[PDB]
Amino acid sequence: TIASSRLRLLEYSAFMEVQRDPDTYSKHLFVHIGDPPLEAVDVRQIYDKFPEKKGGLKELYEKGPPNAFFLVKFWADLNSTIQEGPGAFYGVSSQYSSADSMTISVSTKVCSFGKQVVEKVETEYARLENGRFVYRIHRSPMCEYMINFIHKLKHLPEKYMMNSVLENFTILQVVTSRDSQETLLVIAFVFEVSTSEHGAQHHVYKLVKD
Ligand SMILES: CCCCCCCCCCCCCC(=O)NO
Ligand SMILES: [Cl-]
Ligand SMILES: [Cl-]
Repeated sequence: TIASSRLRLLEYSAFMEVQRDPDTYSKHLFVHIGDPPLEAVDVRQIYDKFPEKKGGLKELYEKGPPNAFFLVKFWADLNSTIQEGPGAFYGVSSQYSSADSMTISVSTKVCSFGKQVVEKVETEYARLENGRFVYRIHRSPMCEYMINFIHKLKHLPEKYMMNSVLENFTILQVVTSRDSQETLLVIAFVFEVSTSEHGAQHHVYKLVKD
């Protein structure tokens, strides 16, 4: 599980969905997240995979707190398991929870060669649920940048070529209290392609400075 002192990620899910007919929908998951301790990774080995001026990962980690910084490696499933109808939905669903009511800002920077090409910013409002606070982003539609990228990768003949492109592709998710701008949760994403028919896999690491 991925949790700072202040906020916990419960679910993250990137997917495409197709309407075979008005009453029938196929949904394919690219990546999914749904309590062990975590192996550590030096944060200084990923500075080069994210923007590094002001608002950069180095200055974020230095601002603290350190209990907030994770790395997820995703084995993304890019199999055509659902028949490719044109005009399909490409979406991202995620849930967070906290003990305290707060208004959170969720920054999702898509990076190529350690440079921002897309930032998505969504403000989410606490909902009281079973004595805790929950934040739902439900079927947040993907940008054209990401849907094209997913098209480019699937039209490659060999998985090793996909993994070659993916080496230079990273996403940084930063969750802040809208008001205080206090860092609640930071998750660096790195990607390879899935080969096993077990499907999409993921590994979680703690980011440390040493
Ligand atoms: C890399 C191929 C598998 C797709 C993984 C995508 C995971 C997260 C979806 C992209 C987040 C950016 C949100 C967006 O599309 N626009 O802001
Ligand atoms: Cl997102
Ligand atoms: Cl309730």
